[PDB]
Amino acid sequence: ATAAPQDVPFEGTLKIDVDATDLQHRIFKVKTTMPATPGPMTLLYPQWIPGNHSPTGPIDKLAGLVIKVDGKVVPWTRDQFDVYAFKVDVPQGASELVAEFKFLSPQASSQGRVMMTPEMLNLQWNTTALYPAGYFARNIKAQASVTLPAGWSYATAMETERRVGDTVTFKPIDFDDLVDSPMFAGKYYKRVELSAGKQPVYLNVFADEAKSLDAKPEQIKAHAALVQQMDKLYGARHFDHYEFLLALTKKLGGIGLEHHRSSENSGAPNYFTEWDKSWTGRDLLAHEFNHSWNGKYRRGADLATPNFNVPMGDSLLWLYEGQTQFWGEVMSARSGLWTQEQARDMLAGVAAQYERGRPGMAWRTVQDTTNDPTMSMRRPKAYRNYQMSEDYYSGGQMMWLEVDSKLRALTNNKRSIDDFGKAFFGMKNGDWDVNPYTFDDIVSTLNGVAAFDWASFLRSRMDGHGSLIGGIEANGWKLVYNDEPNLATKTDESDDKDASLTYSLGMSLKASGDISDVLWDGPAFNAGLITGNTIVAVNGRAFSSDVIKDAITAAKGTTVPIELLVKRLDRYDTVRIDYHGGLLYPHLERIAGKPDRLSELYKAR
Amino acid sequence: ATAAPQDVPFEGTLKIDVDATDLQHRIFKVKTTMPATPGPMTLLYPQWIPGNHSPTGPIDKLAGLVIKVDGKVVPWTRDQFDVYAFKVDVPQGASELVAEFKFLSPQASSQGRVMMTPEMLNLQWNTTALYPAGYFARNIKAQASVTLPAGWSYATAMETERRVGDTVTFKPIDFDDLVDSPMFAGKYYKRVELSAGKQPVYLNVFADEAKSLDAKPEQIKAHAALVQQMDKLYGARHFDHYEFLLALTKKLGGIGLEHHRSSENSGAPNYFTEWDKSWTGRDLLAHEFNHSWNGKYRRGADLATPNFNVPMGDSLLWLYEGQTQFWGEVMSARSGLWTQEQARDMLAGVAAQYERGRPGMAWRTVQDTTNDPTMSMRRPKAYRNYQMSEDYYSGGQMMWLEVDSKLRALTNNKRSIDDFGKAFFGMKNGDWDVNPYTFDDIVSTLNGVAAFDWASFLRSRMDGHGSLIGGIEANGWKLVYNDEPNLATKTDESDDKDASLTYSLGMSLKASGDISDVLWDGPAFNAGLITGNTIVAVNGRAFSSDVIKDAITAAKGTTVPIELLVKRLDRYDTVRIDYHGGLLYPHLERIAGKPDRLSELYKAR
Ligand SMILES: CC(C)C[C@H](NC(=O)[C@@H](O)[C@H](N)Cc1ccccc1)C(=O)O
Ligand SMILES: CC(C)C[C@H](NC(=O)[C@@H](O)[C@H](N)Cc1ccccc1)C(=O)O
Ligand SMILES: [Zn+2]
Ligand SMILES: [Zn+2]
Repeated sequence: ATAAPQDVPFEGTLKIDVDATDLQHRIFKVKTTMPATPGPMTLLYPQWIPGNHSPTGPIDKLAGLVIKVDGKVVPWTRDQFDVYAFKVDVPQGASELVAEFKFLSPQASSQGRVMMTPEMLNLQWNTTALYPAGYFARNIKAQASVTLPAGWSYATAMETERRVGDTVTFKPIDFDDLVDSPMFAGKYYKRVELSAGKQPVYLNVFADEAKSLDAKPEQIKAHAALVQQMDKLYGARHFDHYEFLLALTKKLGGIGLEHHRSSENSGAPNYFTEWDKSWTGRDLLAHEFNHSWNGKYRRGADLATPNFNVPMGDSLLWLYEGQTQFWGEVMSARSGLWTQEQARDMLAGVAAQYERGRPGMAWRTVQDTTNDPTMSMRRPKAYRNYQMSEDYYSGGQMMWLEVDSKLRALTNNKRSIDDFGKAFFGMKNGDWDVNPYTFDDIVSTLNGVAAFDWASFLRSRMDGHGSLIGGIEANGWKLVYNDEPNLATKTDESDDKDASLTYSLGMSLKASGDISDVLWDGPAFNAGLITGNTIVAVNGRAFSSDVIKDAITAAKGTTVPIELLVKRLDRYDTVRIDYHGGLLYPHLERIAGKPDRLSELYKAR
Repeated sequence: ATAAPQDVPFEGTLKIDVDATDLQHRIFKVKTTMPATPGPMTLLYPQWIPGNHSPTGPIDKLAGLVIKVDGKVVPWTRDQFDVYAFKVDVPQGASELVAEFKFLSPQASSQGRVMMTPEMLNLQWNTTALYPAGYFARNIKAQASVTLPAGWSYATAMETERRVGDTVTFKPIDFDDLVDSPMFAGKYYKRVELSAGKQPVYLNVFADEAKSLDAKPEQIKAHAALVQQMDKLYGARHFDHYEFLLALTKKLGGIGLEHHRSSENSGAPNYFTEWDKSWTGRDLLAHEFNHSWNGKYRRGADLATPNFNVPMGDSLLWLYEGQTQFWGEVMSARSGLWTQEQARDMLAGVAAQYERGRPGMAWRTVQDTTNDPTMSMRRPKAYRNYQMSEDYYSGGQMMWLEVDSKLRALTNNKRSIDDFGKAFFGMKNGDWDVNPYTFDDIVSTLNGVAAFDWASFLRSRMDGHGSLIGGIEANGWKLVYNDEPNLATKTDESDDKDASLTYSLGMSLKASGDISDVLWDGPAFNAGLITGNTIVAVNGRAFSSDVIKDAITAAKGTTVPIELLVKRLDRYDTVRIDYHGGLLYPHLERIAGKPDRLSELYKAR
C-alpha cells in the first residue's frame, strides 16, 4: 500500500520532457527528472483522472521504464497491491532521480481513444508523468517540455516559456494544473478569438484537412455568444484565460474533457462545413465550458482528492455532470449553436428516456448511477435502459429542469435556476483553484434563492424511483409522442438509414437489419430478441429501415401482427409482433393557459 | 469502507437459488436467502475470483436487485468506495433477508465470455451470489439449487441432493467451495469414466452437436493416461472425486478455469472428431487438472485470501501458473494427448519466444508480469512482446525446465523436477483444503531434493533480464531456426492461411494482409508498421501468405530488398525491407555429445 499524500512542501521541480514525434508507432517518449531523497522512494503513475471520475490511468501502456539515480540504474519494484506505484531504493548521498519510459498510445480504438494521427496529436500529461508519492499534487512544482513533429502548431492553456525549433518549453506550473493543461497539436490549425479583455477566450481548431477550418462568421459568432451567455449566467470567469481545443477529425479518438482553463473537444470534419447536418453534437463545447464553473472550480468535497492515486467519491455527479448536461443544452439554444426547435426536440428525447426509456428506474436510483464510472468504465452493457447508465447526466438534467420550474413557482417567476448558477458558481472572479462543496451546500444555496425543503426534494428525485420529468409540465409544456420524426433522431438516423424504434417496437436497428439496442420489457424483448440478432425480412420483404417503418405504420390500428424473419446466430425463425401503435417519437407541446417558462429558460439573455 | 472479514462462525445457511432458463436473453435469475439480525448489514458481490488472480467479478451485470426483510422491501445503498458492497438497514424483529436479482450474462463477446447458448450453459456461482460481509468465506455454509432448461443434463463436482423435474437441489457446501464448484449443462452430453476407485475422475462433455461427442477409445485412453501420469508424479489426489467439464462448442465463450475437484474447459467441436487438427489446445485439460495440485491445493499465502472482496497478491504466479504451464505440456506428451514431436516443437516455440520474441525483457522482469492480471485484465495491448504479457506462464515454464535440468545436474540425473512435484504437492492424499506456501517454502523443498542456493537461482531468473532458456541445452538439446515450419505454427496457420513471420520480418499477418502483430525493434517495426496496417502487395504482387513467404525466401542471401505496398489508414506507401535471413521457425535439435535428459522428462512414466 502507498502512504497517504501529505500537505507538505515538495522541494525542487518535477521535470517532464515528452518527445511526441513517433506518430507511426503512436509512442510518446518521456523523461521525468526530480530530486532524489535517500531511502525508499515511491513514484506514482496517475490513476484517478479529474473529469473521468474513475481510475482511467492507462497503467498497462507505460513501457520501457528505466530509473537511474545520479546516472546509475536502480531496479524498481511495483506494489502488487497498488500497480500504479513503483518503488526504488535511493542510495545515501544521492541527488537526482531520472525515470525514462514510453506511453504506448492506442494503435486502434480497441486499446482506447487514438491520440496520434498523421495530422494531429493529443497530449494528456497524466499519460506521460510519474510523480513522487507522499505529496499533495498541488504542492509539486513541475516544468514540462514537448518536442513536436516538425513545424506543427500547438495549443494549451499552459503558458509557453519558449519554442526553440520544435521543442516547446513551458513555464513552471503546479503538477495538478499540468495534468489539467492538455495540448493539441497539428499541421492544419486555426486560432479564433471568442472574447477579448482581461480574461480572454480562444478557439483552437485542428483538422484532418485544412478545408474543415473554414468557419463562417455566423458560426464563429455562435461560439462567441456562448461566452457572452455564460457571462450573463455566472457573472464571473474562473480562469485568467481559456483555450478551447477542438479537433475536427475522423482519426483522433473522440473526446469531451473539461479543464479549468481549457477543454478537449472533438467533432466531425463537417463541424462547420455542414452546420445543419452536424448539429446534434454541438452542445459539446457548451457542456465542457460550463464545467470550468461546475466541476473544475466547484467540485464535490469527496471528488476533490489530494492526488491522482486515491479513489474519488462520485456521489455529487448529478450536479457536476447533471446540471452541466442541463446547461450545455440550454446554452446551445441561448448562443445559437442550436435552434430553439432543435433544443426543444432534444429535451423531448431526454424526457421520453425517463418516462418510457428507463425501465431500470423501477429498481435502481439515479444516485446509484454515480457509481457507474467505476463499476463499468463505459464498457459495453446489454441494457443501458435496465441496468441504467450514468443517468446522473440526463436524469440529473431533468431534475435540474424541475428545480428551475420550482424556483419560478415559489417566486412568481422572479427567480430561476439562473439565480442558483450565479449564487453557487459566481463568486471570486478569476480564481481557478478548487472550491469544494457538500450536499448541504447545494441545499443552503438553493434555499437562499427561495426557501423550500430542497434536501427532501433532491433526495426524493435522486434516491427515488418515480417520475423525473415534472419540470416539463411545470414550465408549461407536455411530453407527447406521434409519427413525426424527432429532429435529433432523424439527424442521427439518416445518411446511414438506421431505424430507431424505441417507443414502437422497443429496439433500434442498423441499416443492415442488425439490432443495436433492445428496450427491456418492450415488444422486441418479449420475442426473445437481443442486440446482435438480425431482422432479415419484414412481412416477407428484405429488411430496410423504410420497409420496417412502413410495416409499423401499416399495422397501426389493425389486428394483423408484424411478421419479422429473424436471424439468431445461425438460426432463422419468424416472430409475430402484435404492436399497433404506429411510429412514436417524442416532442413537447404547449399546455395552453399555462405560462411558457420553458421558452424563457431557453431564451438568450 | 467494508469491515474486514473475520474467522468467526457464521450462523445458519446462505441459500442460493438460480433459474437458468432464459437462454434467449441469457439471464440467470437469482434468489439469495440468509439469516439477518436487526441493524446495519452489508452484502458482497464476489469481486476477486480464485483462478482469475484479478477482480473479475462482473458487478455491472448485477441488475434488478430487490432486497426484502420479512417480505417488505428495504432500500439498499452501494458503497461508493467499494462498489461490490450493498448496505441495508434490517428492521427490528427481523430474522431473515432475501435478495433477488438477475445476472445479465454476455449477449456478445464484447461484454465478456458467453455463458448461455441454445444447447449449453455455464453457471459460475460467483456471478449469482451475494454474501454477508465480515466472515471468512469458508465459514459460510451455503446450499444451492438451479432450475435448468427442460430435459438438460448437467455436471458439477458439487453433490446433488435431488432433481425434481428440472430443478436440481444440491447438498450443503461451504460457500468458498460453492464458488469453486461450477456447473455445465446442456442437451448433448456424454459422461466418461477416466479413473475408477475411491477418488474417481470423470470427463463430462457437452457439445453444440451430438456428433462431436464420439470420442474414440484411444482418445479416451489418453485422458485416462493423463490421470495415471499425474498419479506417478504426485502420488496423491487432492479431491474426493474430480469432474472435468468440457464444452465442445463455437458458441460458449472459451474457458480454461481450474478448481479443486473440477475444471471448466472449452474446445472446438472437432476436439475428438479431427484429433490430428485440434492438437495445439489439447494441453488444456492437463494444464487445469495439474492446478488441482498446484494452485488450488497449494497456493501462495498472499493469494489465499479470506473472502472474495479483498485484493489478491499474485507474486507467486510463476509457480501457480508457470509450473502448471510446464506440466501441462510435459503431461500432454507423457499421456499421449500430444506426440513427442508436437510437444518438442511447442517447447521450441516457447524457447524462441524468450530468446527472440520478448525484447521487453530488457526493461521488465517476469516477476513484474504477475501484476498483469490486475494491470490489464487481458485487455488488448499493442506489444505483448515489449510490454510483456503474463510471462509468469511461459517464462515461468522455461525457468522450471531449467530447475529440472539443474536438479539432474546436481544429482547425476538421480533427481529431477518430478521429485519437487511429489515433495511439494504430494502430501495429504484426499485433502482439498488450501495448503498455503511462501517463497521460502519453495526454496526449502527444492533444497531438500538437492542442496543448492535455490533462492538466488529463482530470483536471478524471475527478477533478471537475462536468458531463461538455459534448461534446453542443459538437458541435451539446442534451439535452432530454419525454414521448416514449426508444427504448432503450421497447425495454427492452416485452414485460415495466416502468416506468422516473427523471426523473419518481425510481424504476423492474417490472410487478408492485415498485420496482426509487430515485434518491437524488428524489420516491420523499423518500417513504421503497426498492427492494423495492411500489406497490400509484395514485390508488386497481391498479398497472400504464400506470396510473402516466397518473397522472404527469394530475398535470402541477396541484396535486393523486399518491397511491401502498405495501406496505413487511407494512405498507400511502399517500404523496402532489407531482410535477407529467409524464413526462420524454431525447432529443437539434439546436441549429440550430451545426455538426452529432455526426452526422459517428456517420457511416460
Ligand atoms: C463526446 C461526448 C459524448 C463526451 C462527453 N464528455 C463529458 O461529459 C465530460 O464532461 C466528462 N467529464 C467526460 C467523462 C466522464 C466520465 C468518464 C469518462 C469521461 C462524454 O459523455 O464522455
Ligand atoms: C483457453 C486457455 C487459453 C485458458 C487458459 N486458462 C488458464 O491458464 C487457467 O489455469 C487460469 N487460472 C485462467 C485465468 C488466469 C488469469 C486470468 C483469467 C483466467 C488461459 O490462458 O486463460
Ligand atoms: Zn461533462
Ligand atoms: Zn493455469
